[PDB]
Amino acid sequence: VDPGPLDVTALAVAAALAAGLHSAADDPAAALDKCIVLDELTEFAEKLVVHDRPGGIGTTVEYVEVYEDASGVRLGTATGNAVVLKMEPHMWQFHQSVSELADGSFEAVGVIDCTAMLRRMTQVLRVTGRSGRYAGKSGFMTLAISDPNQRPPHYSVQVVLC
Amino acid sequence: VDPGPLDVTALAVAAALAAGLHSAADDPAAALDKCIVLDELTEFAEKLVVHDRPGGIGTTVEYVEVYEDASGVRLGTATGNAVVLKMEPHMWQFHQSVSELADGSFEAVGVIDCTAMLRRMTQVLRVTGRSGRYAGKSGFMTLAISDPNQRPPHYSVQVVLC
Repeated sequence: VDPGPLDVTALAVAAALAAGLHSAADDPAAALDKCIVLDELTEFAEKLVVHDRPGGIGTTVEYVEVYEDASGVRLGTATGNAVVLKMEPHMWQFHQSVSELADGSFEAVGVIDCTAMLRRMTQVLRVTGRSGRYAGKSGFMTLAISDPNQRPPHYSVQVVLC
Repeated sequence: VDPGPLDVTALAVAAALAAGLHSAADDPAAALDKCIVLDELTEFAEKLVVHDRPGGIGTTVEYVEVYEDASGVRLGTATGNAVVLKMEPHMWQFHQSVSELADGSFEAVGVIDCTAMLRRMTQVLRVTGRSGRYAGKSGFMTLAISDPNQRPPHYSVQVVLC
């Protein structure tokens, strides 16, 4: 049960590569300054609405999550749905959210393995800018459970868009 | 060291969701019939050109992979690159590939924890059609390693495209 995290630079390069810049793998440093980086965020459920389904598969969750920086001051919210695709022996979900910050907003899509996140694996979603500073940009977001014993769960988050 | 897996129906729903309808969330049979499904695929390298960089980070890989069915007959090839992002404690890579079958072609992009794949975890990429029947469709593909000790590795693969 070993964490395997991903740092911002690494995530920034992947965002830059997926974006189209092959300059990225060569020059790690050059990626970041061009890219939009959000580090040291925590995300947690402010409100969850579960629509269960027999045995879990199809179960839908509408959520509103809050982004806190390193002081515990809100930076934005994420709003969206999660659908349960599998239960056993790993729980899997589909996620789609729109995150609104001061600067603007972006969208997040992905397929998360919850079970793996609880064994401290980092998970990834695709990010796409929607408005403001983020418009036209695209990226990735990493999700990591700080401590699996704590409920409600809290997540460490990074987002890079290029 | 425990999986992990994600079945094809569950995958088709994720594909259908991201693609479009929320009908997919509930009624899965609908997704499956509407969408394109490649199952029972085995993938391995026909050739690998590694361009190392000191310490691993930025090690670029160029590859031609081959898709076999359950009869060990080729269905297509995947031609791509991989860029190492992090080595420790987990190895991560960015992958981007064009895959060519008879029917058409599609692209695949994502960020794989290689290490977790050796704990027999399923990894997921985002897929997009490019040619032929696949054109204009979208989805996901999964990867898992059959035997972590087996060398070179063989990956079990599914692709669903909606």
